[PDB]
Parts: sequence; C-alpha cells; structure tokens
Amino acid sequence: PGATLCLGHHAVPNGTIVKTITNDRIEVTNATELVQNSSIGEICDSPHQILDGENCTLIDALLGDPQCDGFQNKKWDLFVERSKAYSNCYPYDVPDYASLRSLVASSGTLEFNNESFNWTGVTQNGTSSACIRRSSSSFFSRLNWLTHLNYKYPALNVTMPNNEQFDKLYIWGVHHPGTDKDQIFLYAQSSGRITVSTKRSQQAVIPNIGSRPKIRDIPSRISIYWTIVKPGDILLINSTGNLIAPRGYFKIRSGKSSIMRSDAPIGKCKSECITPNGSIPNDKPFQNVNRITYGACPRYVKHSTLKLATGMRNVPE
Amino acid sequence: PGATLCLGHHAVPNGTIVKTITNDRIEVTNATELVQNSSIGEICDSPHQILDGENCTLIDALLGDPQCDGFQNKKWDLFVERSKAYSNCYPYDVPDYASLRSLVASSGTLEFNNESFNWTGVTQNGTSSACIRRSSSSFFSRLNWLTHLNYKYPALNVTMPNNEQFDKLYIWGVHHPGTDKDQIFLYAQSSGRITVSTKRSQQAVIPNIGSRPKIRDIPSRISIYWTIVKPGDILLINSTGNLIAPRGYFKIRSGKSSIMRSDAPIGKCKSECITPNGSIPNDKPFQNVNRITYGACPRYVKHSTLKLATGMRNVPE
Amino acid sequence: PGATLCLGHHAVPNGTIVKTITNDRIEVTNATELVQNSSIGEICDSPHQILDGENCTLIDALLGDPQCDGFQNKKWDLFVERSKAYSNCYPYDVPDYASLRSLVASSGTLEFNNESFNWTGVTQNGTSSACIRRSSSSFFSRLNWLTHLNYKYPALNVTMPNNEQFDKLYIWGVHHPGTDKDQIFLYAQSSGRITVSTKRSQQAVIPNIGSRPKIRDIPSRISIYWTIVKPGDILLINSTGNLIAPRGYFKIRSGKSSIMRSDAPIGKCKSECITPNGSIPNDKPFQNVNRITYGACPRYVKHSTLKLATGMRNVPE
Ligand SMILES: *[C@@H]1O[C@H](CO)[C@@H](O[C@@H]2O[C@H](CO)[C@@H](O[C@@H]3O[C@H](CO)[C@@H](O)[C@H](O)[C@@H]3O)[C@H](O)[C@H]2NC(C)=O)[C@H](O)[C@H]1NC(C)=O
Ligand SMILES: *[C@@H]1O[C@H](CO)[C@@H](O[C@@H]2O[C@H](CO)[C@@H](O[C@@H]3O[C@H](CO)[C@@H](O)[C@H](O)[C@@H]3O)[C@H](O)[C@H]2NC(C)=O)[C@H](O)[C@H]1NC(C)=O
Ligand SMILES: *[C@@H]1O[C@H](CO)[C@@H](O[C@@H]2O[C@H](CO)[C@@H](O[C@@H]3O[C@H](CO)[C@@H](O)[C@H](O)[C@@H]3O)[C@H](O)[C@H]2NC(C)=O)[C@H](O)[C@H]1NC(C)=O
Ligand SMILES: *[C@@H]1O[C@H](CO)[C@@H](O[C@@H]2O[C@H](CO)[C@@H](O)[C@H](O)[C@H]2NC(C)=O)[C@H](O)[C@H]1NC(C)=O
Ligand SMILES: *[C@@H]1O[C@H](CO)[C@@H](O[C@@H]2O[C@H](CO)[C@@H](O)[C@H](O)[C@H]2NC(C)=O)[C@H](O)[C@H]1NC(C)=O
Ligand SMILES: *[C@@H]1O[C@H](CO)[C@@H](O[C@@H]2O[C@H](CO)[C@@H](O)[C@H](O)[C@H]2NC(C)=O)[C@H](O)[C@H]1NC(C)=O
Ligand SMILES: *[C@@H]1O[C@H](CO)[C@@H](O[C@@H]2O[C@H](CO)[C@@H](O)[C@H](O)[C@H]2NC(C)=O)[C@H](O)[C@H]1NC(C)=O
Ligand SMILES: *[C@@H]1O[C@H](CO)[C@@H](O[C@@H]2O[C@H](CO)[C@@H](O)[C@H](O)[C@H]2NC(C)=O)[C@H](O)[C@H]1NC(C)=O
Ligand SMILES: *[C@@H]1O[C@H](CO)[C@@H](O[C@@H]2O[C@H](CO)[C@@H](O)[C@H](O)[C@H]2NC(C)=O)[C@H](O)[C@H]1NC(C)=O
Ligand SMILES: *[C@@H]1O[C@H](CO)[C@@H](O)[C@H](O)[C@H]1NC(C)=O
Ligand SMILES: *[C@@H]1O[C@H](CO)[C@@H](O)[C@H](O)[C@H]1NC(C)=O
Ligand SMILES: *[C@@H]1O[C@H](CO)[C@@H](O)[C@H](O)[C@H]1NC(C)=O
Ligand SMILES: *[C@@H]1O[C@H](CO)[C@@H](O)[C@H](O)[C@H]1NC(C)=O
Ligand SMILES: *[C@@H]1O[C@H](CO)[C@@H](O)[C@H](O)[C@H]1NC(C)=O
Ligand SMILES: *[C@@H]1O[C@H](CO)[C@@H](O)[C@H](O)[C@H]1NC(C)=O
Ligand SMILES: *[C@@H]1O[C@H](CO)[C@@H](O)[C@H](O)[C@H]1NC(C)=O
Ligand SMILES: *[C@@H]1O[C@H](CO)[C@@H](O)[C@H](O)[C@H]1NC(C)=O
Ligand SMILES: *[C@@H]1O[C@H](CO)[C@@H](O)[C@H](O)[C@H]1NC(C)=O
Repeated sequence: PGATLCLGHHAVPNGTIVKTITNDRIEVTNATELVQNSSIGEICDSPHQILDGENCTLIDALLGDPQCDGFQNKKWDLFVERSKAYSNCYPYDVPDYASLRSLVASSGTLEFNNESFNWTGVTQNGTSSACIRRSSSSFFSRLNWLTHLNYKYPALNVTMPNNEQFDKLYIWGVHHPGTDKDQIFLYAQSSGRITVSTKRSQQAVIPNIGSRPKIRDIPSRISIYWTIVKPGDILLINSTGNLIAPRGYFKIRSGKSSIMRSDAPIGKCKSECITPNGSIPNDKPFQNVNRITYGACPRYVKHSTLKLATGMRNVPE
Repeated sequence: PGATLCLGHHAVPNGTIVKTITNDRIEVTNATELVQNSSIGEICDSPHQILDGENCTLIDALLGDPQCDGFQNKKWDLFVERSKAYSNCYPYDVPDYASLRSLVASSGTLEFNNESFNWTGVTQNGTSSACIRRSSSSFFSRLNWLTHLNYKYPALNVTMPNNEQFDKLYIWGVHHPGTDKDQIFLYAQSSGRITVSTKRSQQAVIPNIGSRPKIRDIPSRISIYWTIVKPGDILLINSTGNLIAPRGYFKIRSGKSSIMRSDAPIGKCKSECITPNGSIPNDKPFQNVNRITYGACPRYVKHSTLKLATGMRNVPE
Repeated sequence: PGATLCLGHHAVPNGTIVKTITNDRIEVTNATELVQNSSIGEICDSPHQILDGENCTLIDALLGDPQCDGFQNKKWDLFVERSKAYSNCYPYDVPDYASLRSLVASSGTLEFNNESFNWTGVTQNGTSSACIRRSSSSFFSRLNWLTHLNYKYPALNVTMPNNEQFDKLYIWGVHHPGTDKDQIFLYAQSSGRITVSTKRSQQAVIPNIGSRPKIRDIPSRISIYWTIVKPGDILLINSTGNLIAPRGYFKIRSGKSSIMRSDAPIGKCKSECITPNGSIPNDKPFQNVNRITYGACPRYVKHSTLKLATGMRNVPE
C-alpha cells in the first residue's frame, strides 16, 4: 500500500506581472511599487517651516514692496512663491536676479537691522505714487531714496564698519531717471556716479537716463545691487547722485533653507518631502511626480511604474 | 548488454572571448558587440532635416552676410557648420556669441518678418566696401546702418509693440568707429548712446572709439546684441548715434533643433543618429565614435569593445 | 564495519561581517576594505612635480609680488596654495579671478618672455611704498606702471604681433586712483581710457576714480585683465592714461597641470594620488578622504567602509 509525500509551493488567484533580466513579463505571487506616482495636492506645514509668499516674490519681500510688510524679519525652511505674485512699487530690475533670489532663499531669513548712515546735505525718504503704502505715496521699506537739499547734492563718502561676528548683506540701488529734467529735478546735476566698495570688492555704476516703457506711468527704473561685508571689513558708499541707499543690513545665514515655485495650498499635516505638486510620501525609493523636490525625497525617475517582486513565480492550476 | 544514454551540449570550432565578473577571458559559443565603433562617414539627410551651412556660420546666416543670402527664412532640425566657413562682411563681435548661436540653433528657424520703424531725420541703408553684395558696397541684409542726414542725427525714440501671439527676437548692433573723424563723418557728433528696452529688460551700450587691428582694411567694429520681446510687450529703441538698427524680427520657436560642427558630407540615406564623423547605426546601446550626437543615439562610452555573450561556455574536444 | 567519508569546508575563529543584497550583516571567513579612509598627512613630491606656493597665491606669483620672485619661470604639475598666503604689493582685484587662476594653473608654467613695447612720451617703471622690493619702493615685476613725462601723457597706440608658433598670454591692468588730484599727478589729465584688442577680441576699460577702504594706506586699486594672442594675431594697446602695462607675455600651454589648496607638508616619498589632506594610497577603488583629488585616485564616496567578501560564509562550531 505505502504512501505518497509531495513537496510543493503556494500560488495565488491574483498574481502580479513584473520585469526581470530575461523576461519583460513574468507573474509572481506579490510585488510592491517602487515609484511614488501621486501627491496629496497640498504642501504639509510640518516638519519644515513653510513661508507662503502669497502675492509676494522673495525679492519683493526683501526690498520691502508695501504689500509685503508682513514678511519683515520672517524666517523659513522653504519659501513658496506663487504664480499670482505681482510687484506694486517702483519698477526695478536686478542684474543677476537669479543669484540674489538664490542666496537669500538659501540664507532663510529676512532679519533686518537698521543702521544710521548720517546722510548729510541730502533729503532722505523720497516717495512715489507708483509705490502706495496706506493710501500715501511711499517707497521700498528697506531702501532710502536720497534727493537734493536746497538744489545741492554734495558728494557722499560714507563708511559703515562691520564690527559684528556675522556677515552683513547690503541691498541698494541706482535710479535711472526717464529724462534729463528729472535728473536735475531730483539730484540737481546731470551725471550721477555710485561706487560701493569693501576692502576686497568694488561695484561702480553709472546711471543711464532715458525712457523705458512705462509701468504704472513710470518710464524710469531702479537697478538693484548687493554687497556682502565680512567681519572686520568696511562698507564705503561714495556717490554724487542717483543712489537708492540702504537703511541697514540683512543677516545672511547658511543652512538648509530654499525656495520653490508652487500653487499648491498649504495644509496642516506632516510630510518630509515637498514637491511643487504637493507633499509626497517617501516610503518608496523613487518617484515620478516632479524633478523639483525639497526634503527627504524619493529620487526622480522617468518610469511610471517599477514593481519589485516580493514573492515567488505564481504558477496556477 | 544494456544501453548508454549521454546528456550533453553543443560546442563550436570558432568561439569568442568575453569578460565576466570572475574571469576577464572566457570562451563562449557566440557573442554580440554592444559598442558601435564606426560611422559611414556621411550625414544621412533623413529622417532629420539637415541644413548644410557651407561657407556660412549660423550667426552669419542670421545677420545676413552676402554669401549667406540663400539661407534667408530657412528651417532645420540640424544646422551643420563647416570648418571652412569664413565671414566676408563688416567685422563684428558678439558678446556671449555662444549663447546667441545656441538659442538660434535651438529655435531652428531664420524666419524673418520686416517691420517699418519710421526712421525720421537719418540716412538709412549705409554700406561698406568690406561687405560686397553683387560687386556693390553693401551691408548685413537684416541690419540697417543709420547715419546722419544734413549733418544732423536727432535723438531717435522709437516704439515697436508686439501685438502677435509669438515671441520676437530682435538682432541689432553698435558701431565702434576707428577714429574721432569717422564718429563725426557718420553721426555728426562725438558721443553715441544706445538704449534698447522692454517693460522687463534694458540694454544700454556706449560706443568705444579707436583702432582695432584691421580686417579687410577696417579698424572699426560692430558689436551685436539681441532682445526678445514677448506678446503684449514693447521694444523701445532710444539712441543718439552709432545704432546698427534691426529691419524686423526673427520668429523664435522651441523644438528639437540644434547645431553641429562637422566636415562630413551629406548623403542620401536614412539614419536616426548623427555624429560629427557621420551617421552611425543605433542598434547597439553604446558607441565610441563621438561624445557629440544628435537624434536616437547609442550612449558614448570609453570602451573600444564590449562583447555580450549570446551562448554557453564553449568547451571543445 | 565499513567507513564514513564526510565532505566539508573550513571556518575561522575570527570572521568578518559583510553586507549582501539579502542581509545587512553576514559573517564570512575574510574580507577586504574597498574605501581608503586615511592619508599619510603629507603630499609626496613624486611622481608629480609639486610647486609649494608658500606665502604666495598663484596670481601673486604671476603678477610678480616681491615675495614671489623665486617663482619666476617655474613649472608645475600641481601648484599648492597655502592658507597663510598673503599679498604685499599694490592692492588689486581681478574680475573673474577664478578663471585667471584656473587657466594659469591648467597651463602649468610661469615661463615669461620680455618684449620691448617702445613706450614713447611716458615715464616707465612707476613704484609705490606699498610694494617693497629690497627695502625700496617697487612694483609687480611683470607689470609696468606708465605715468606722464613733462606733464604730458600722449595717446599710446602700440602693436605687438605674435610671430611665434605658440599662444601668448598678456597680463595687464588699469589704475583706479583714489582722488582727482592723483589722476592729474600721475597721468596729467582727468579721463583715462584703455582699449586692448586683437583681430577677434576687444577689452575697453574706463577707470573709476574714488576712495576704496585703505590697504597699506592705499585707497586706490589696480584691476587686472588678460588677453590671449594667437599666432598670426596682433595685440593692439590703445590708451590715453591709467594703463598698467605688460612687460611681455606668458607662455600658455595645455597639459595635466592643476592647483590645489592644502596646508599639508611636502614629503620625500612616492604616491600617485594627492588630496588636500595629503597623499593617499590608490590600491582601493574608493575613498572617503576628500572629494578634491589630483592624479590616479580612488573615487570619492560617502561611505566610511565597504567590505568586499574574499571568502565563504563563516560557520563555526
Ligand atoms: C519715447 O517714446 C515713448 C513711446 O511713445 C514715450 O512713452 C509714451 O508716452 C505716452 C504719453 O504720455 C504714453 O501714452 C499714454 O498712455 C496712458 C496709459 O494708458 C494713457 O492714459 C494716455 O492717454 C496716453 O496714451 C505711453 O504710455 C508711453 N509709452 C510707453 C511704451 O511707455 C516716451 O514719452 C518717449 N520719451 C520721452 C522722453 O518723452
Ligand atoms: C594704431 O596703430 C595701428 C598699427 O600700426 C594702425 O593700423 C595700421 O595702419 C597701417 C597704415 O594703413 C596699415 O598698414 C597697411 O597694411 C596694408 C595691408 O597689407 C598694406 O597694403 C599697406 O601698404 C600698409 O602697410 C596696417 O594694416 C594697420 N595695422 C593694423 C594692425 O591694423 C592704426 O592706423 C593706428 N591708429 C590710428 C587711429 O591711426
Ligand atoms: C572717504 O572716507 C574714508 C573713510 O573715512 C576716508 O578714508 C580714511 O582716511 C583716514 C584719514 O587718513 C584714515 O585714517 C587713518 O588710519 C590710519 C591707519 O591706522 C591711522 O594711522 C591714522 O591715525 C588715521 O586714523 C582711514 O584709514 C581711512 N579709512 C578707510 C576705511 O579707508 C577717505 O579719505 C575719504 N575719501 C577721500 C577722497 O578723502
Ligand atoms: C505584498 O508585499 C508587500 C511588501 O512585502 C506587503 O506590504 C506590506 O504589508 C505589511 C503588513 O504586514 C505592512 O506593514 C507594510 O507597510 C507593507 N509594506 C510595503 C512596502 O508596502 C503586502 O502586504 C504583501 N501582500 C500580501 C498579500 O502578502
Ligand atoms: C506635477 O507637476 C508637474 C509640473 O506641473 C506635472 O507635469 C507637467 O504636466 C503638464 C500638463 O499635465 C505638461 O504639459 C508638462 O509637460 C509637465 N511638466 C513636466 C516638467 O514634465 C505633473 O503631471 C504633475 N504630477 C502629478 C502626479 O500631479
Ligand atoms: C550570434 O548571436 C547574435 C545575436 O543573437 C546573432 O545575430 C542575430 O542574427 C539574426 C539572424 O537570425 C539577425 O536577424 C539579428 O539581426 C542578429 N542580431 C544581432 C544583435 O546582431 C548571430 O546570428 C548569432 N550567430 C550564430 C552563429 O548563431
Ligand atoms: C570621430 O571623430 C573624432 C573627433 O575628430 C575622432 O577622435 C579624434 O581623433 C584625433 C586623431 O585621430 C585625435 O587627435 C583626437 O584626440 C580625437 N578626439 C577626441 C575628442 O577624442 C575619432 O577618431 C573619430 N572616430 C571615428 C570612428 O571615425
Ligand atoms: C584576506 O583577503 C585579502 C584579499 O584577498 C588578503 O590580502 C592580500 O594578501 C596577499 C598575501 O598573499 C597580499 O599580497 C595582497 O596585497 C593582499 N591583497 C589586498 C587586496 O589587500 C588577505 O591576506 C586575506 N587574509 C587571509 C588570512 O587569507
Ligand atoms: C580631510 O580633509 C577634510 C577637509 O578638511 C576633512 O573634512 C572636514 O572636517 C572638518 C572637521 O573635522 C569638518 O568640519 C568639515 O565638514 C569636513 N569637510 C567636508 C568637506 O566634509 C576630513 O576629515 C579629512 N579627512 C581625513 C581622513 O583626514
Ligand atoms: C492678492 O492680490 C489680489 C489681487 O490684487 C487681492 O484681491 C488679494 O486680496 C491679495 N491677497 C493677499 C493674501 O494679499
Ligand atoms: C526718514 O525715515 C526714517 C525711517 O522711517 C525715519 O527714521 C526718519 O525720521 C526719516 N528721516 C528724515 C531725515 O526725514
Ligand atoms: C566720492 O566720490 C566723488 C566722485 O566719485 C568725489 O567727488 C568725492 O570726493 C568722494 N568723496 C569724498 C568726500 O572724497
Ligand atoms: C566657398 O568659398 C570658397 C572659397 O572662397 C569658394 O571657392 C566656393 O565656391 C564657396 N562655396 C560655396 C558653396 O559657396
Ligand atoms: C532702404 O532699404 C530698404 C530695404 O531694402 C528699402 O525698402 C528702402 O527703400 C530703403 N530706404 C531708404 C530710406 O532709402
Ligand atoms: C532718447 O534718448 C536720448 C539720450 O539717451 C534723449 O536725448 C532723447 O530725448 C530720447 N528720446 C526722446 C525723443 O525723448
Ligand atoms: C612667510 O611669511 C611669514 C610671515 O610674514 C614669514 O615670517 C616667513 O618667513 C615667510 N616664509 C617664507 C617661506 O617666505
Ligand atoms: C624700466 O625697467 C626695465 C625693467 O627692469 C629696464 O629694462 C629699463 O631700464 C627701465 N626703463 C626706463 C625707461 O627707465
Ligand atoms: C588711441 O586711442 C585714443 C583714444 O582712445 C586716441 O586719441 C588715439 O588717436 C589712439 N591712437 C592713435 C595714435 O591713433
């Protein structure tokens, strides 16, 4: 009579197709997806400190456009710039805009310390109807539009030492008036010149008078520049007109801070990984949601799906 | 008596040596090469639309050097620049030449639309004996050399709105005459100034008078600049002399177009992959022909040969 | 009675833990480390030709700061810049400093050939008390500070052809004096202008008069520029004041030369691979000593240890 003893393995009714080195379609008992392909559609506000820029670019929060006053001295891990953002102050450009945005985003703070420059022989606090703060002609909060006093603009030659233990970031500008009349009306002479220097750097700018296409009726422009002053170094601002002066300095830190362009809403939840589409889970090693990421994120790949086998070959019958 | 039954495998007289993880030389029955190591020596004219630059660089076809007139309004997938190319018009330089070449190559068209600027109070259509078109002093086809009329050069302040649905690329320049005599002879005053602006950009250039080493007897130079004008934006050209003006705009597209330096002839054949050496087959995943490629190409590697085993270990006797 | 024959394998009392695809800790009989994690703490002077910069940056050895006179005409495979380096000549900056440093480091030579420019109508060999050579006011060895002769500075317009078979690298500058008095005291007129050109390039610089913060009592600055002249091309130096002129050219080679910042001492020993920490052995394929390397080096990785099994699984008892 005897007996029979059969050795065997399980199978399932609902197997999953995976790829191998030798077969592009083979059925296994179970698999798990390694490419995260979805976001929750919102940026979770923990654990990273998120600053929603709302109507303001980071640079407009830096300069101090009036709609951005609530951003003064704020800090962030990630600044979120919205596509609806708009400027509503004096028209300006920034040569190497991208670099200024980057270095400020990376620093993660708009901490600003006022300094007294002793501007002697000029009118301070120039305003404009293109920059309205509380129904009143105004200007960039962190900039000081210096004009003539008594049809005189004497040569400024001003020193600000850095006696602190941290670096200072000075933001300043140069006014390019629309016509020759304006050049005289504000600075009482035809040729501006600005030199901003330290021991190790010098930035000399000549204004360029003329019409640019009008933005809120203004054919003139301000061009923005920046200067970092190390401890033991000295800012030296030598100018004879057309200086849009600093009111102080920004702290410049190094850390983990950045900036991202997104229109996703901010939600009350926890997620380590942020993309412009929203936060994504980070269990999986890869993702195809967005090449732009911040935090502990799966690596971006161009595959919609990669299934890792977690069981044997499925052999029904 | 009984029988014998032997199990076995084939072998071949002409095996091939491959590399493995454990052995750098092992013989298998057959292998296939994964590194493409040869080109046909010519650039196949299908499936990619090839434009042979012949004696012309892309920038000379853009500006409109007289030998390049046949390139007006042409389109390409790949522009091929030959090493025999030479310029034969007024000497010029392009600050950030590489970027202009790149953006035009990438756009893939020299489609040009003429516009009427209404230059009032200046002579248009200045010519030079260094730029000969049909045995006649001439100039860049797409540029307009403006000089004085009646020893007067009044301040130009000219607007061209972009009311189209596509971007416009303006190419223009600044004449740097050789001596002070020339500055007066052409512009009837000593100091040129050019400002070209949009709502968002401004490019201000001062000419610089003096001798550069002569090229076809010319110690003067033109410097070339470009300006992109978006829909709803406005070009504004404010100048008091030394303007080499645009006659219109180039369409600027985005697509799959590029440029390549090669001396390989163009042939009538089909090949997806182009290198400077010529077209290469793209069956193999890798190639060692050239790091420069266009199209569906094997990836460049620093290996002359990589043989993939396609059979068992070859064990003769 | 019969016999027993047992098949088996060795084991050791002192096994080593390795990682596999399926197990992060498994014991094998032996392993070898693939990440080099230590340096000898000194830069071996063979087989690479090492030039210890000591108190001198490469740029100070180029210009010819007096403490760097021993570097004249030296060659290197690797120039080593020390953190104690300091400048002790006239204060200067170099726009795109990084690029000048790179191209000279890569060239691997300070071979300098004097040329006669025939400076006619100017005083040559201007000196300064900020640049002391042998207890005597002096200047950069490779630069020629041209000032007025008899309160006249006539317009220089000087040509130097390259009739050699190699490229020439010209280094030159522009003096930015501290005040308007100085501008007259040295150049006997208010407006300098410098144009340096070749057939294919032009560099026009305007000086900018004013105070920068003093360095060894000097509020003025020299700005350094460079020009490469190919065979058959011509240097043309057109200037009306404020030219810090070249005394000749540097040979510019291409080869395997570079530069490294390190404070490690130089030792008498042989090692193919150099890092800022010192030379490292290059038997192993990887290293975690430094991302900065020169020579035949293991590849930098972010792992402290990677043990490759060199024996079977160790199964004691
Ligand atoms: C150089 O030319 C430009 C272009 O014409 C001049 O700027 C233009 O000035 C006019 C006159 O004020 C502006 O027109 C006005 O527009 C407003 C806005 O809707 C409207 O309310 C008025 O009825 C009038 O049409 C126009 O905006 C402006 N154009 C641009 C592109 O900025 C400029 O004045 C000239 N330069 C000098 C120094 O005059
Ligand atoms: C600044 O100096 C330069 C260099 O000497 C002057 O340019 C030179 O001008 C001469 C005189 O016309 C040119 O010489 C001629 O060359 C042709 C070409 O083969 C030949 O047919 C003539 O017999 C004569 O030798 C020379 O080409 C030219 N050199 C360079 C490098 O461009 C320049 O004129 C001076 N600046 C001013 C404003 O005068
Ligand atoms: C523009 O303003 C600056 C800043 O005040 C002026 O430069 C400064 O000039 C003074 C006077 O010589 C220097 O002070 C001296 O310092 C030395 C060094 O220890 C000391 O021995 C003297 O007793 C005296 O205190 C000062 O160094 C210098 N400051 C800087 C930052 O460079 C400059 O002179 C003004 N511009 C013009 C054209 O005058
Ligand atoms: C198929 O395999 C996956 C991965 O092994 C299983 O998913 C895990 O399930 C456990 C429950 O025991 C969870 O705690 C884990 O979070 C899951 N891991 C992952 C990576 O998702 C899944 O349960 C398996 N399915 C079956 C039917 O056994
Ligand atoms: C996440 O956002 C990206 C970027 O917006 C989305 O990818 C874009 O999708 C649009 C329209 O669907 C395409 O026209 C673009 O070409 C895509 N951009 C890129 C860079 O590929 C993406 O679909 C979003 N993903 C998820 C899961 O929401
Ligand atoms: C050695 O192996 C290669 C690859 O398997 C064979 O080359 C293929 O041959 C077929 C003919 O049946 C062609 O249609 C394919 O285009 C070839 N493939 C490649 C990648 O070249 C080759 O024939 C084999 N040699 C022998 C003797 O069997
Ligand atoms: C394809 O073209 C390249 C570039 O011309 C060739 O590689 C060069 O060959 C020359 C002389 O034979 C060498 O001096 C260069 O160093 C090579 N350049 C590079 C970048 O490596 C290459 O041999 C050609 N290949 C084929 C198959 O024709
Ligand atoms: C453990 O394995 C390593 C690598 O196989 C052995 O190290 C080698 O030892 C030989 C001596 O026969 C030396 O010549 C080599 O330079 C060593 N190679 C490396 C990469 O270090 C080691 O000896 C083995 N240990 C034992 C006990 O067998
Ligand atoms: C080799 O040198 C590097 C660079 O100096 C050392 O790494 C730095 O160590 C300091 C202090 O120990 C840290 O503050 C830095 O963050 C490190 N720099 C980087 C870029 O990581 C390194 O320890 C040295 N390695 C050895 C083996 O000596
Ligand atoms: C942003 O700007 C829009 C349009 O001007 C305005 O209606 C809205 O209230 C602003 N929102 C914030 C948060 O400032
Ligand atoms: C200018 O404005 C600043 C900042 O608000 C203020 O402290 C100061 O009173 C004003 N100064 C002058 C000179 O009007
Ligand atoms: C500041 O520079 C201007 C011109 O750049 C000059 O007139 C003035 O003397 C300088 N400052 C002083 C007070 O020296
Ligand atoms: C290109 O230039 C050469 C030399 O000037 C000339 O002989 C040739 O005909 C030109 N070829 C074309 C296609 O324009
Ligand atoms: C200048 O040349 C253009 C383009 O060929 C032509 O349309 C026009 O007739 C000329 N204009 C003047 C003012 O001579
Ligand atoms: C154009 O600019 C010049 C100087 O830049 C100026 O004289 C002129 O007024 C400007 N155009 C007009 C007509 O306003
Ligand atoms: C380098 O400079 C220091 C400090 O001035 C000096 O004491 C030392 O002798 C110098 N060393 C060399 C090698 O020039
Ligand atoms: C200037 O110095 C150079 C280099 O030391 C020397 O050859 C020459 O004699 C001097 N020239 C004049 C004009 O004083
Ligand atoms: C050199 O340039 C200056 C102004 O840039 C000019 O006055 C002079 O004529 C030029 N050289 C000569 C001798 O032509």
